[PDB]
Amino acid sequence: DKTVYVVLGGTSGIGAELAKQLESEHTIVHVASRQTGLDISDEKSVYHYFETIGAFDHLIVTAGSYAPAGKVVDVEVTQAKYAFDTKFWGAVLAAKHGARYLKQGGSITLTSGMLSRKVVANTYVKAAINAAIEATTKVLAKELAPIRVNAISPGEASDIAMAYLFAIQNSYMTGTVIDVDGGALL
Amino acid sequence: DKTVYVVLGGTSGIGAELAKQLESEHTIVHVASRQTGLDISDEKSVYHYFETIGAFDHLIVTAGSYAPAGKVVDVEVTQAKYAFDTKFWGAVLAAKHGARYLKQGGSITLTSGMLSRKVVANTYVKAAINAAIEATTKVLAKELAPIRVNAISPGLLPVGKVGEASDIAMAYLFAIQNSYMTGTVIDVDGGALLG
Amino acid sequence: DKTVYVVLGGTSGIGAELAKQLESEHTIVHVASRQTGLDISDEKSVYHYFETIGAFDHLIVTAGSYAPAGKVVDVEVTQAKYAFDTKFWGAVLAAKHGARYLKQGGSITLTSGMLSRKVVANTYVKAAINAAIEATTKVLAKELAPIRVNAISPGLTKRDAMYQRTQSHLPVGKVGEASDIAMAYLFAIQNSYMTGTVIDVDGGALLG
Amino acid sequence: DKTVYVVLGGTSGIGAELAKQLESEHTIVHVASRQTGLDISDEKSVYHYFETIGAFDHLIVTAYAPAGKVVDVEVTQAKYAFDTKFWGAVLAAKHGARYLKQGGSITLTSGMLSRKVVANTYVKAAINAAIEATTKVLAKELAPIRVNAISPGLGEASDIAMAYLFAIQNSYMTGTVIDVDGGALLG
Repeated sequence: DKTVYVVLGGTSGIGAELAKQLESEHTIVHVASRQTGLDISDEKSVYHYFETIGAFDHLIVTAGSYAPAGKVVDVEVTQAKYAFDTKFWGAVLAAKHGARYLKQGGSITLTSGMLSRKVVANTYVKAAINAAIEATTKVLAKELAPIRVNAISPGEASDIAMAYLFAIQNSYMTGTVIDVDGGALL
Repeated sequence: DKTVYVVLGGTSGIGAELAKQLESEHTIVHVASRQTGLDISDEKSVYHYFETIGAFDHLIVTAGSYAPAGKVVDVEVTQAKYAFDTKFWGAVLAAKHGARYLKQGGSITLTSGMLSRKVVANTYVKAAINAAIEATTKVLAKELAPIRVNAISPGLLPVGKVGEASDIAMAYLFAIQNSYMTGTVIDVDGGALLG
Repeated sequence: DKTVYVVLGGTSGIGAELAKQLESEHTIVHVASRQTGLDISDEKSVYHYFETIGAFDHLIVTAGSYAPAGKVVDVEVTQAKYAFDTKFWGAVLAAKHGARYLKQGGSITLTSGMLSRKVVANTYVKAAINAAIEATTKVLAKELAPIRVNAISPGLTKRDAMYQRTQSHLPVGKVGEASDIAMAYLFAIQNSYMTGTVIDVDGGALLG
Repeated sequence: DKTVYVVLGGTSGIGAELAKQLESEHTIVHVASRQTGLDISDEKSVYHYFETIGAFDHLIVTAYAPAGKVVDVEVTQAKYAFDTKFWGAVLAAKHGARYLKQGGSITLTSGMLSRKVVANTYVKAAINAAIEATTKVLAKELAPIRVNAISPGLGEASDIAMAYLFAIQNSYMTGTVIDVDGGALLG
């Protein structure tokens, strides 16, 4: 049939841009988010979503933009956990319930961020989330093989989107994190 | 004029061995854990605990031992989150509320684990927790300067033995005594990371 | 005008595959190696080459592939230094003398390899070289901005039983195809927001 | 009966400080370098040196590099720095290993620049990256001989020395790189 893509968080930002570049006559591109009635942080909602989608080829997760900023000593832990619930656990749930529907040659592309490795004050929540995502990405790449699992690590929306396509298209890549940060890590 | 230590999870395992070694004519060593009525995953408890301790010199967190093993697709997420609450958020809470009482020249030493970097099937909860601790360790180190913050990353082999508690404890003592070290992660894994 | 590519080591292997994919009617693809009279380990030979080419857009270095296998205690140091001279110092010489000729929006893409981080007995020369390449990539990326500098880090790429032995252990289930690796170069070349990065394409070998 | 230490680069700086801390009634501490006539970048010279030492327990290598942009630095100078620090370490490990007693170790020196990206420092960065990668292969090949690296920043010499001592004393540590950079890696 057609190659089916699922872009969670793909209603806006990078997600939307990627969805646009994926739209063709030979593909089906599902996008979902809080806007479309998917709470990626809620397991039953995530399970529901993938039940309505069925078998597809490539899963992309970009959801999770908010996080409380400030020093560890100041930042409210409840807000921090709420940040974790969406960007980290959201990805975990997505992989957990999406995986069984991936067709042969399928892939999962998660999203971390440079803050996983660039040490910046005020950003422990984002750094912790991203570091966890990158560790989980590699365990998944191992457990789910031959299903490929990679992460894009952002620092133009089209240049970021290009990295996802590359993850989706390269059949020899798995368990890797691709930095697209315009040299912020330097 | 004694140097004061707090070891969270210092009632057993690495913490207990480290607490013994820290005991001396010039030190006071407070140990706390579930056994002593401290729930490190609860902010109220942790906030109150440090209230009773007052100003001290070195904080060491070794607590949070359990995590549900298994594939990502199999592991119950609530259990995963619960493990996160204790080891990771426990360390965050300890640092968040412990930092205020640290005397000048003091330090915080956290515990991660080799699984943060050694990719092993069925260990995504520990891998994620440890990776998170190490990233947070470095942020803390930057924000708390001149207070030093480091992490010890224990392993279970090239060395031909399994790690003794005193070998791990030695790493903590090194972090505590070396005042030119902050924001580092000290591996003591018997070479397991070499795979 | 036409976009100009220089692929050092592009007369065979990964480089040859990449040169074929870059080949088109609106591009100019220069390939060179020992076969074409370029000794990338010899500074005056590298200087000569870029004088003949002049201004161009993208430099890709895949040159140098041999290194003595074995333990540190056994490997003849003189052979190690020779391998270093080609793959590492060759890349340094290519960037040093090629840089001034890169047009606006140009880039440099070097080649390391998984052995920079996958710890494998008997491979210290390759590991050392690749670790050196990747550290140098990032310093370059910083000194040459806005010229972009990145590095591709391939795993095993396509006796028959050795391939079967590998495939079985690789998460992807197959051994690298030359074009799988070349795709990564094309991505580094086309992505104007990527610099200072190392791109792993190793079929999951780094996972252990 | 005593424990024997060899510190290449031990006549000054970190090496000298470490040698001071290792000296005691129950140890023997050999120090060597250019100052004592040892040329660590010369294979024959390193080989012969260990002949004079014989069996021992712990080798420590703490043994300049041209600063400048990659486009500016003279490559023969860059190669000369590599000869002394990287290949010097390789030669020390290569010819000193067979002499190491049971429970012995090798501790090399890299530096934060292997991982802190700084303009004008490509030679040091490349050297320290090479060291840290070679360190881990060695730790794997030489097991159960332990092999670690100390990575200093641009600090107090005794604090750096403490890191070496820690590497030497911990029997459960091999293939690791210990940062004692005073927070410089944090940026």
